[PDB]
Amino acid sequence: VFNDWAYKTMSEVLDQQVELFNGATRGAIILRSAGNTGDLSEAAFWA
Amino acid sequence: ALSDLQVFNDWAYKTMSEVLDQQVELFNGATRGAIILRSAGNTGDLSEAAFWA
Repeated sequence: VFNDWAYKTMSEVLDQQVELFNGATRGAIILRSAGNTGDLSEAAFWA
Repeated sequence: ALSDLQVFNDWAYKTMSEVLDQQVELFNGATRGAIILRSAGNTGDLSEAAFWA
């Protein structure tokens, strides 16, 4: 029942849903925040 | 006989006017907010408010 706005809230922000991170998709898409040096970050494990 | 009497037909002004045909009670909460009825005034014939694209 919400129609009245504040100022410039009508400014379009996005049309595609992007609420697809971490618990939203049952942990399918992980959005962490950690630094890492260089253009590559590789981890080695036994075959 | 009943013809000898003077029969008076009962009457009454119930003053009970008709209103309308269709139902128009669908505003604000009635339409979950689809149709909004305010009571705001405005100037001219246009009331435009810009916003960022």
